[PDB]
Amino acid sequence: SGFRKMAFPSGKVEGCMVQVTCGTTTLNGLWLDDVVYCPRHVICTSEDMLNPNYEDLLIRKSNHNFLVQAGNVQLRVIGHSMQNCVLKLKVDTANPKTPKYKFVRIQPGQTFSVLACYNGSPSGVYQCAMRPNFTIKGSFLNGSCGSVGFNIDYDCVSFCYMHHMELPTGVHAGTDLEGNFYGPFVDRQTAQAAGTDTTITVNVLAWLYAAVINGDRWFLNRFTTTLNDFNLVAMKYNYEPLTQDHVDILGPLSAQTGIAVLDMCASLKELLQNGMNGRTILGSALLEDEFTPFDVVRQCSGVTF
Amino acid sequence: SGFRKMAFPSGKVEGCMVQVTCGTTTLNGLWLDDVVYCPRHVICTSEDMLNPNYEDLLIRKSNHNFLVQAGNVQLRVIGHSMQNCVLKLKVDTANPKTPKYKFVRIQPGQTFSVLACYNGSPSGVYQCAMRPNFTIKGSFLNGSCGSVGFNIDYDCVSFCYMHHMELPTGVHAGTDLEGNFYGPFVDRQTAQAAGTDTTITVNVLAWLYAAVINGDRWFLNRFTTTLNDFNLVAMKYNYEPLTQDHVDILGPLSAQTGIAVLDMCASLKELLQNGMNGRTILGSALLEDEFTPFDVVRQCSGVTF
Ligand SMILES: *[C@@](O)(C(=O)NCc1ccccn1)[C@@H](Cc1ccccc1)NC(=O)[C@H]1CCC(=O)N1Cc1ccccc1
Ligand SMILES: *[C@@](O)(C(=O)NCc1ccccn1)[C@@H](Cc1ccccc1)NC(=O)[C@H]1CCC(=O)N1Cc1ccccc1
Repeated sequence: SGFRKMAFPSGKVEGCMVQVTCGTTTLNGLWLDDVVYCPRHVICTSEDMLNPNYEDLLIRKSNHNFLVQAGNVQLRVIGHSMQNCVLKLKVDTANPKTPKYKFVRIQPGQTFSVLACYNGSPSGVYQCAMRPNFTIKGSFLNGSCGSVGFNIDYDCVSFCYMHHMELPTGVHAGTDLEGNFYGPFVDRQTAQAAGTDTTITVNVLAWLYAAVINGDRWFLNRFTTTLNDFNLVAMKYNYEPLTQDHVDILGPLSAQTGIAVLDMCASLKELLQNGMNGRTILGSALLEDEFTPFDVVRQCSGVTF
Repeated sequence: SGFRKMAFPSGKVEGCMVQVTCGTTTLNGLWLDDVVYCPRHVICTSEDMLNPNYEDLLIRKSNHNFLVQAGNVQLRVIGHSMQNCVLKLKVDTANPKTPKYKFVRIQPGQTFSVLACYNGSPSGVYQCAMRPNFTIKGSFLNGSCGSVGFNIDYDCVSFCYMHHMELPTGVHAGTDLEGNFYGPFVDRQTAQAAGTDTTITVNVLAWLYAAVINGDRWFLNRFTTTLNDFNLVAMKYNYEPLTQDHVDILGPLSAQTGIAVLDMCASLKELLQNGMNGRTILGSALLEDEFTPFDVVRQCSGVTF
């Protein structure tokens, strides 16, 4: 029993973190096989970040201008290339701790673990989600750039996020490991505003199933609804529309609890309209949207890695 | 910016987890140097757990009755002993991944990371606190016994918790690594009721400082108070009394924000009396009490390991 915001065990990723320095700029890199991946703005001064031309700045850089340190030992850089907003530094040594891995680009609503790092050293691990506006609500300080987000399937690490930027509103922007930003964000110190941070409806429903599995049941109501009716309410409350694809993904939790997905939608509709009335669900006074249906099944079934 | 329920990186602990089997009972063990630590009820059947005599059950056990498996390889057991509610299995191989470590017994209100494990394999990592009633609000399923809780100081893992029991109310009980239960709990399948789960006041104050550091300031009020006045309110709302020792521990956060500890107490007093009025602080609709003052300083300063 119990339900926690649970991260993946971080060991396989801890073994990949390095420090990358170019001139006076130091940040984190990810060392997999004989390549180190890091944000391309390692080549920028704070001044350069106001309006950088990355191709032009890279002409002034050679392999020996990139200092890579792994557990206080220097790696030899034998090539470098820019792919979108990341740099790939070829080193002469394969990381002996390289896990089985993939690079994936995740969809809004998908959760992942972050290993927040500074100077190539881990600070902490926490669970995030890709918000519908393609920001993440991380916990990051100066020097966190190059920290990564990931999921694990048994022994395989799927890297989905590298941290680049903090927006003026204190939310976070970054790339996949191919260097493509999530959302419209750019690696420039220019005012960049986020869109509406809508609530991830399928995740809220997953968490209400988690609540029922854990015996928190006060919010279960006498009503059902339809997708179209529910979605009129979702739109009013800045919830993402629910699709039949979302209903399909919730099938296993519906089967485990015997609560039809549209019945749970009707219970959520009443919570949105009535509020909590000072009550809690799984120790929260608000509806939690950073557990996916797969996260709930994983945590409620004790899947290991 | 941002503030997350952040766990310690789990790699150093992942390298210590093993599976222990005695007859038909399998659970998790912690392998440090040439000793494996596990709950003593590994020797019990489900039937035995209703009223076990551990000394009597242990007479029927030899070294070869304890099966220890580390990453799918068997360890040879060359001695065993019971210390309070844990077993210590001496093995013929020192764990090559043994980190620098200490065993500590924590106080109510102190936080730690849990590496939830099943069959000696990590499932996930999350942040907990020792509640004032000496329970923890974990996330644990059947087979989680022997999972551990820990803190890290740079390179040194301080183990503070081993998971044993789930109480009928779905909260968790366990021991330090010397096998002494936190609180009055026993390793027997008997109804055991927890005391009042009071709110950890010094931790709430720490988190309000975190909120101010992050620019969440709406709750800052025009008032101050005294320890005695504040504590009359704390008692009414099932908050732990605040001591001058707590005021002293909050000094660094007071200094960073320029908000006197008793001024922050007065702001908390008004929140308890007025409620949130549907507002949030650091994305929570309730006052969070599982960040210590040290946790807030660590997360807000980017301390690494
Ligand atoms: C890196 O881009 C970074 O950490 N970004 C993510 C981030 C930043 C703040 C909050 C949350 N997330 C990083 C690279 C860098 C640049 C120059 C020197 C060293 C490293 N950039 C920074 O840390 C930025 C961000 C804001 C800022 O003032 N700053 C420069 C800086 C660096 C070191 C000390 C103070 C200020
Ligand atoms: C172990 O004591 C344990 O996991 N306890 C912590 C816990 C349990 C449930 C929820 C949260 N935390 C563990 C040892 C054991 C005993 C027999 C066989 C294998 C392992 N005990 C159990 O898992 C207990 C707890 C409740 C229960 O029904 N059960 C026995 C069991 C074991 C395996 C499958 C089903 C049931």
